[PDB]
Amino acid sequence: AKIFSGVIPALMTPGREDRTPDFDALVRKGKALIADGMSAVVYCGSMGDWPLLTDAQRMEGVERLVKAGVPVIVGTGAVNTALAAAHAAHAQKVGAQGLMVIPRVLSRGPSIVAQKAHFKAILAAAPDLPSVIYNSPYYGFATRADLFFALRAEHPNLVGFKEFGGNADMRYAAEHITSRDDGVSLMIGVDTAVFHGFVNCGATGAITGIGNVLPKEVIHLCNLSRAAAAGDVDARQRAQELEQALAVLSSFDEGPDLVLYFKHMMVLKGDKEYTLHFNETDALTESQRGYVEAQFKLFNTWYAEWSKLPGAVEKYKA
Repeated sequence: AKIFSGVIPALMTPGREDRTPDFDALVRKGKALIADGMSAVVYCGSMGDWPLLTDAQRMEGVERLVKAGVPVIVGTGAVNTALAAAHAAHAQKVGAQGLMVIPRVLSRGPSIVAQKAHFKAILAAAPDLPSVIYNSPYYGFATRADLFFALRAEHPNLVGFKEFGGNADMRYAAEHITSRDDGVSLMIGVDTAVFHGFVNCGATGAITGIGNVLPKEVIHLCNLSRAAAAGDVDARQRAQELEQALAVLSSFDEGPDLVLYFKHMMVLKGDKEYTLHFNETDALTESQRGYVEAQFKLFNTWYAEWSKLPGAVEKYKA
């Protein structure tokens, strides 16, 4: 699966001061991220504040990205199945390249029968678009090997598995699902598991949140991890070293305030458009702000010295 190889940021959505999405800025960051070495982008996902945005806003945002010539994977996350399917239908119509299928929420979540039918509806709405199933305990439901291949036998555009639930569930997917010579691939679904996914689970690519902030640094880690997955000794040590230093900033992808945390980093880096949220009350506390700026300063300081190192460090930049 080509659209699912390499490093793939999940774009956040820039609001204006009247807090309606800024699609021009979205297009700008999409272009820039690709220009930095990314393969594609995911929109509109949790990073993109989709529950805070209308389906029409998300569709316009996607169409703008696709028109701009950015490879796009469309997030099908929605309040119900019909609208989830709608995002999938629009995806294929505008000519989007990929489709992330998100489990059913709010109603009948932990019901596998309901999730199966929900999955089929989404996949059938875009039979020509390569698709990847998102799996997270946040949905109170776990897609196992039996369900995945029941779906795939009926929908050949299902060719990817994205895991969030932890190191153990990632191994399971690697063991029972994504390791056949079949085209099916494992994608990294959380920033803190880059090394694990690539070297221990045979992942094909990574969806990154911190990547929006530190693209060259995240790409650097993915290059080393893939090298380590190829048996490179020097890379295996360095990747663990870089993953360790990035762990704290990456760990924000795990918590609830991930959009708040990552939008503030973009502000530090110099992007004014990620200052205001779509809900004004949404803001880090003074403490939370103090914590990121300290850790953001720390990693940049550490990486400034470390990235100069000879060997795999030097060889495996972007």
